[PDB]
Amino acid sequence: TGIEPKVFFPPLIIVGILCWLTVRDLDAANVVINAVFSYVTNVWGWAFEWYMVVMLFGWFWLVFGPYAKKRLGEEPPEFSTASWIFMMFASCTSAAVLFWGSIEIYYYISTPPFGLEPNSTGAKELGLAYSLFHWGPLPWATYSFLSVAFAYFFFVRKMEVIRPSSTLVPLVGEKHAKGLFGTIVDNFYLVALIFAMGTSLGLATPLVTECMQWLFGIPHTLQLDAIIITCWIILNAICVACGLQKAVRIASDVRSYLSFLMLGWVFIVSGASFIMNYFTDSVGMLLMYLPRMLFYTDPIAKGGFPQGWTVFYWAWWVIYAIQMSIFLARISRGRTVRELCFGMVLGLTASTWILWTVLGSNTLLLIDKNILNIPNLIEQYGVARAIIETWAALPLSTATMWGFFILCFIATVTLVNACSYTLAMSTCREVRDGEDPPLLVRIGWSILVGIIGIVLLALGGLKPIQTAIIAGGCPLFFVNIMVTLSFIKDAKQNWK
Amino acid sequence: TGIEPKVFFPPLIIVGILCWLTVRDLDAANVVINAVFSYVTNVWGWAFEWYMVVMLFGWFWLVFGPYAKKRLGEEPPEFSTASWIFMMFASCTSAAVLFWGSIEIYYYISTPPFGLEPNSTGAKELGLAYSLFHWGPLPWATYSFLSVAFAYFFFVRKMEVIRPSSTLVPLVGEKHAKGLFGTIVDNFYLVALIFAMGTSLGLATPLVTECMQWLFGIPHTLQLDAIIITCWIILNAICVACGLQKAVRIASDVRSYLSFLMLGWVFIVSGASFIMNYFTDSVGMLLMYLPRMLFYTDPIAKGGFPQGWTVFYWAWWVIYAIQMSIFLARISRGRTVRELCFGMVLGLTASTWILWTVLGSNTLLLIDKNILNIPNLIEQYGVARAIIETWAALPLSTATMWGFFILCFIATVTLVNACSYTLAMSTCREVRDGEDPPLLVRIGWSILVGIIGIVLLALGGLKPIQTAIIAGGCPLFFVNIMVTLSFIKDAKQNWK
Amino acid sequence: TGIEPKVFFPPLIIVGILCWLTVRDLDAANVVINAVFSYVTNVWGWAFEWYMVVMLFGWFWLVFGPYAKKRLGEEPPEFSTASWIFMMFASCTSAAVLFWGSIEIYYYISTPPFGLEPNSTGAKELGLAYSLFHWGPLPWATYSFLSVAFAYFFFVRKMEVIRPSSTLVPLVGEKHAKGLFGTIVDNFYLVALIFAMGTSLGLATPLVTECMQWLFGIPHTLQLDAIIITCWIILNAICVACGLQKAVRIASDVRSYLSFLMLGWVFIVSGASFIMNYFTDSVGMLLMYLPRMLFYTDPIAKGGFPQGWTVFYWAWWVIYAIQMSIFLARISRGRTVRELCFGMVLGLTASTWILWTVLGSNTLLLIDKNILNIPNLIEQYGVARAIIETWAALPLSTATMWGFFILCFIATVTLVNACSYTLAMSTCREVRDGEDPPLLVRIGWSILVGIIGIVLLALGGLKPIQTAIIAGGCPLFFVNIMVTLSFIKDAKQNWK
Ligand SMILES: C[N+](C)(C)CCCC(=O)O
Ligand SMILES: C[N+](C)(C)CCCC(=O)O
Ligand SMILES: C[N+](C)(C)CCCC(=O)O
Ligand SMILES: C[N+](C)(C)CCCC(=O)O
Ligand SMILES: C[N+](C)(C)CCCC(=O)O
Ligand SMILES: C[N+](C)(C)CCCC(=O)O
Repeated sequence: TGIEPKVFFPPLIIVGILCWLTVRDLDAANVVINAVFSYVTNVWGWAFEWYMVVMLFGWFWLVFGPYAKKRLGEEPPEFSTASWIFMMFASCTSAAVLFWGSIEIYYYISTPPFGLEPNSTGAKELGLAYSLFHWGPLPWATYSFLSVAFAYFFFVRKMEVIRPSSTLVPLVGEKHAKGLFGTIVDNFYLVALIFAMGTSLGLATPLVTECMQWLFGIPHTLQLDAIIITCWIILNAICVACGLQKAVRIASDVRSYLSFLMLGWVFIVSGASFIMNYFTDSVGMLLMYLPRMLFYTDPIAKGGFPQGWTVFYWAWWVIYAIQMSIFLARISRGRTVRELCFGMVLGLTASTWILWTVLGSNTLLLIDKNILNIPNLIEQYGVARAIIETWAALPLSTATMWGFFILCFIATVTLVNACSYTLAMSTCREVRDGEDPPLLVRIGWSILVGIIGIVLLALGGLKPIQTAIIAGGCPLFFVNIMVTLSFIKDAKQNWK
Repeated sequence: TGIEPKVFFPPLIIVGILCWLTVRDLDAANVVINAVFSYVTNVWGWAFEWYMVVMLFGWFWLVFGPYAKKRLGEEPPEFSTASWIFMMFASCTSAAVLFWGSIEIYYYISTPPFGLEPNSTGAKELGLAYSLFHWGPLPWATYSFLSVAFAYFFFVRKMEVIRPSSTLVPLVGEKHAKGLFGTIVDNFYLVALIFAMGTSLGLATPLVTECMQWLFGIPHTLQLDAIIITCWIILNAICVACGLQKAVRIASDVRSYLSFLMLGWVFIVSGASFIMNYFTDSVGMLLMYLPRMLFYTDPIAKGGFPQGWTVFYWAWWVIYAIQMSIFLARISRGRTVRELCFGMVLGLTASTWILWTVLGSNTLLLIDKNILNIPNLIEQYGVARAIIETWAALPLSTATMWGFFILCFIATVTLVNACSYTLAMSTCREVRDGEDPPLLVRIGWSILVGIIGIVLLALGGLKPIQTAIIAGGCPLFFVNIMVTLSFIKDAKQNWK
Repeated sequence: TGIEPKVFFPPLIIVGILCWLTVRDLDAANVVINAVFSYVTNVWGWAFEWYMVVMLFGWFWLVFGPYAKKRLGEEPPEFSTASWIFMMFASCTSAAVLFWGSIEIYYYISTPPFGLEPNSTGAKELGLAYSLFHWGPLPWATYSFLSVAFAYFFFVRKMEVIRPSSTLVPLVGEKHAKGLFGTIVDNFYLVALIFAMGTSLGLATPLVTECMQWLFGIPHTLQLDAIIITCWIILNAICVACGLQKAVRIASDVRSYLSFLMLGWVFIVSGASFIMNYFTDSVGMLLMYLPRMLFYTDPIAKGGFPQGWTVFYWAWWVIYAIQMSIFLARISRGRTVRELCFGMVLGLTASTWILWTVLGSNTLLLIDKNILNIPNLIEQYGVARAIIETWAALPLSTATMWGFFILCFIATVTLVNACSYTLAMSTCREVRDGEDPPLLVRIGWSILVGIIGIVLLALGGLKPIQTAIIAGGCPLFFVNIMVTLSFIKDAKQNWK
């Protein structure tokens, strides 16, 4: 069970150097950060939207295409169509998603798009529609093209696939893919992916620690955000070093149910009728503004909206793009290309749309109640403090806050455990899929990830987080397109 | 020729009790009325829109579906494709439609949607588009699914169908349909339908009596609106008690022609060029605002627009839904599922679109002329007074007003004659279709209907009218869905 | 090589009389002009939009229709699919297009549509989108129906076609088409076409002479605009009287390359990033406003926008409609109906969109720089003066202005040479296609065309130009429809 170096070291080095250089000087890093962010987005952000817009076109090409009816492997599907869907529905709930779900509608209102007056009933009607855009069917649809390529590689070519290059053979020649070309590709990929995993952890953390501080009293400090990234890593090490994963799967489920439960709670207490009317009104907005939004760059007013939200989000999506499609691919053996397009979108969107319309209309009602001053809270304490204030403003606050705490807790564990497996896996040679990798390489990464998060938690602000991501997405833009093209050259000749 | 009691009495009783309870105390009723209206619409109005939205989706499923090419019975179609269409075109003209057609554009402008400044060129450009939405293809389309089910029941299953339950066997078992389940269903149905029939009569009446007052001088009073509901009933009794229906069909035609004639008059005098430019400009609005409107609930501004117009309409549509689909079904034997979807929509919309856009641009021009003060007219006299003032503001006023008067007149007769047949019919056992029912049961209902109308004419305002309807639509929401589902279970196994 | 009189004289006479009557009194003509313009557009302009809307529908009927896969002649296509496309791409660049491309975005901002505040960031974001509408795929698409009819006449019926009537046989009987019916048709056609050709020349001219004045110093006067219309005609006469056309084709190419070159220049110097972001943002606008715009008549605010821009442009399109479709038809032998629809649109739009988004974002940036006062320039000197100021505001102004000068120059030559051939051609009997017509009839027309242009250059303003066109478009409305219907009757029976 080797530790291939061409895919182990370049990551580790690069993450360390940059992570180090950043800890050295925070003030200066932040200046660099803000330089990068603004460049990429203001100069290039349009290419991101066009990416998503193409991928969308081709969800259609898949659905009304020639490979439309093609079956994804001969065998029958090893899941009940309902089990399958629920499996998608249940993947979507991350720690970090609770973060955005809870706050993003606020900024949508605070500083709106399309030159809208803030906190205007108008920027409010439009608030949730923008959620439904950024986490709607429209974005999920883009995944279907790679979800089908990985599906087809997996079963129609019975290919073994661990890293991005291992699919590239047809596009570039077994020569270059086995070579360094594929090694650079697998490295850029990994590095980008690492940052993402970290920034995700960085969102998760303050939610967990602000919760503790709320229930307990323990000041949310940095020496405490890092305390808990180590617990996570320790706790991780223990679970994996004990082959305890059997029970980790059982906790993951406890997580899914808790989150439906919670979402369900926030729904009924906050006022379904409203939520329904608001969700409805919102769908028509989405439907009518969709095209405007798909391509929004606000080039005259130069308000940052598209760049800071869409272009930031689109790019996060471009990163996690492969990790999911691979997952959508496995849970989906033996279905038809079209079966899958219609399924993943219907499924996932159900999940995403519920969340963001529940939490958002909660935190929106809170806004029209003046229960809490969200802006003054963010100002003096930081985003997460506010987020928790919007959960705690709820009836039976203490219990409600226990649910969230646990939820965020067991969720982040899941997350960590997950990043480590996948990371260790793409960095070890001669390892069968479904097999547990070397404990040292595994827990090893979990520390490097947890290290990234604090460095971002340290740098302070969201600008680090989003630069991290926007940067990440830049290589993956072409990685993704590459895999996609690869999948195409190799089905033009074999599928038929 | 029996009088089945399970479908005769529960109606009669319930209509009487409620009608009685309402006459007892008007002030208090109106308080109840306004309570119901606001509850249903503000809490539930969204589910109505979703209803229509689904049914729409499924006009597509019909058109690009599997039953797409299926023929609706083996025999050829007993109508010229042009006769057919004209038959649809000719059905749309009711008394009450003249009412809405004439006034509704005013309120759109007076109090507009989307936070628009009133009487702003802007709320004006959008005025007619909102007509074209509310009576466009989009709403007709929804009927196609039930129009096909009744078509299929009628011919592909050679089933005999008089009341909603008689279709339900497949969904619920011959047991329950024959039973009381189907009896409750047929009762809610009827009761709802009665109220509608009445409120329609309540719209018609003041148009007829305000016309009289204009031509003659006879004060439009309540003791006079009721005089005329009795004439209608008397006149009805005579026509039916004489088997005179042969000539009623001839008068119905005189009606259709008179209304094309009128519409045509108003068109050319008022200024075609404009009407064309306006109609055009309006179509694009409709086309671009369509999605916004489909789902509009105005949940932040809480202006009543969607709830008071759309939700009120939509629900009227859900009531008359079955009565028409059955009619579209019969006039349409031997056509293809798709032949019918494309036809009814094309046909009907032609009819509806012309009307509104004519009467509305008339009454719109009147508005930009300050010929008359519509608002002050409504204030001191009631809506209908204004409506008539917009007809009489026309050239050759007196003749013009004769045309309308007659039109409204012979039209309402038609209406009454119609409600009575249908009502008596769904309330008598062992009666073949196409056959004249018992004169007592027939004329009997015509009095109960005419009774409802005055009670509403009595209660004063539109709020009674729209509550009536919005209430009606509530059961029929599920009745309609039920029939629809029934039609589906039973084609999944028999059509093939 | 005869000079058929039925198609030579009525033109010549009519153009002369009207041209004469206009020179007699300019002040009065202009009063007539402005009378016509406002009548046609305000009363009828809607019918133009409807025209374009139908033809669009039927690009779909072609694409998803029955003639979808039909091949346009048996033989294979005598062009490389890339040669083909480039041939379309290369046709679009006229002199007159440089004019509109350069200025039109200004007025879109100066006086905007949809009740927009002028020079508002808002009327600006929407500026270019309106370009993308007026010269987008949407307008090209309308040509495909006639492009296919001429294609089919040419190869599927091996018919010989010189004038509009020669296609009409099936619609009207060889009797009437050979007759005068077809002679009136061919006359209205021609006359309309002449004016267009002229007004095009009238746009070209002041661009050429304002360039001279910029590089040289020679005052742009009227006695100079006419100097150069005679040079063009002289220069024309020489080239054609020498059978020199071999080298004219070579100069035409030099033109295409120069214009790509120029467009490319303006692109990179002005700031691609922006241009990209702006082009993007603009596509979404187009996509979302599309329906509103398709049918815009602004009937309440009665701002002239639709009538003065769309209805004017639409009508220009209705004239050149046949001349192009015939050309698209020839360059396209042996392709499939659908091959063509997808091809012409993709092709042409590529061309048009690039132009107008480059020149317009240049002239837009100039606006937000206050480099030049475009309004005050138009006021004291006339449109063209401004246009040139926006080219000359560019880096390396003098060379830049040489490129444009040459471009406009060799372009207008091409134009003139072209109008003369075609005109002489449709006015001479017994002349094979591909054959050079009589030098007297040829150069003869070039003087009559150049005469029209000055008469317009004389009358001053754009109102003459656009009335010219709008008037032209009126017969061609039905000519076009006629050809189209003819093509239909004759494929219903022969293609199969
Ligand atoms: C700062 N942040 C990320 C909370 C919102 C930024 C919105 C924008 O880019 O204009
Ligand atoms: C980037 N993120 C986490 C907001 C969404 C990534 C897509 C996914 O969750 O599968
Ligand atoms: C008053 N009425 C019923 C005629 C119009 C109501 C408009 C609304 O729903 O707010
Ligand atoms: C309810 N109403 C009258 C507005 C439309 C009912 C449909 C129909 O008349 O067939
Ligand atoms: C005058 N012109 C042609 C430059 C712009 C006219 C715009 C309009 O018709 O309102
Ligand atoms: C009207 N015009 C000349 C600007 C466009 C004519 C269509 C074409 O370029 O073929």
